[PDB]
Amino acid sequence: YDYFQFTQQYQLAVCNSNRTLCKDPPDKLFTVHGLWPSNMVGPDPSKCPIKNIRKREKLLEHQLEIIWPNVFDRTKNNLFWDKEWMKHGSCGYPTIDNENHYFETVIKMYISKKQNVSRILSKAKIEPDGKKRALLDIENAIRNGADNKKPKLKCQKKGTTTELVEITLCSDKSGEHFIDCPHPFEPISPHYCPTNNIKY
Ligand SMILES: *[C@@H]1O[C@H](CO)[C@@H](O[C@@H]2O[C@H](CO)[C@@H](O[C@@H]3O[C@H](CO)[C@@H](O)[C@H](O[C@H]4O[C@H](CO)[C@@H](O)[C@H](O)[C@@H]4O)[C@@H]3O[C@@H]3OC[C@@H](O)[C@H](O)[C@H]3O)[C@H](O)[C@H]2NC(C)=O)[C@H](O)[C@H]1NC(C)=O
Repeated sequence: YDYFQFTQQYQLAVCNSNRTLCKDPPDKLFTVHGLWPSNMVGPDPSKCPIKNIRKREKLLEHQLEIIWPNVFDRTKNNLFWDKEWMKHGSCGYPTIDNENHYFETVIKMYISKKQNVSRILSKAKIEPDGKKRALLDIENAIRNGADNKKPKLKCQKKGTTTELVEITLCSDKSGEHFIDCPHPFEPISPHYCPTNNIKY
């Protein structure tokens, strides 16, 4: 892999995204959607051969229930985390050593390193108040909490309302320094965030 994408999702909007109902009530919070070893050119790696097989402890799972829930059905959390490890975590060796280290690394980014996107936005005076916002104000807020580096944003359109859904912070191969995210969505895409009137 070349770099990492750490993607967080705003639960309220995810649960308004498609024909799959969230059986559990969402919070107005950004929690983790993925940590993806990624490639600068072409497709990202997927399902890389593993180097070890490990069991998760309850305490790790309890933190992931809070920081990385399956927002559609929390009863499917274990199989959901197993797939994130198998599809993505497995491709980050040796920076990511094993399954437990993969999830501990995500918790370290979100909590210790203050990468909780709800917190970064709140520090810039942007709360989940359901207001229409300019794209640059959301981008400026994230860059101010991420070493000036440009995030990748995902939005969705619902009727006449476009809402913010995901924010990705990208980092270098070691995951120790942020980098600008390559590959932003093109304007024709229904995942593209327009310059104005984004609801959050
Ligand atoms: C990801 O980041 C988000 C955004 O920062 C975290 O969510 C935010 O979490 C804080 C708590 O840490 C929460 O604030 C509390 O909200 C409740 C309900 O409205 C209040 O009752 C709380 O006030 C009481 O407690 C504080 C002590 O923390 C005390 O100072 C108050 O007087 C009172 O006893 C508290 O409100 C905060 O009070 C302090 C003030 O400085 C803050 O401005 C005010 O918010 C936020 O509501 C919550 N924000 C959101 C958008 O939900 C989230 O926890 C974090 N995720 C993880 C896993 O860490």
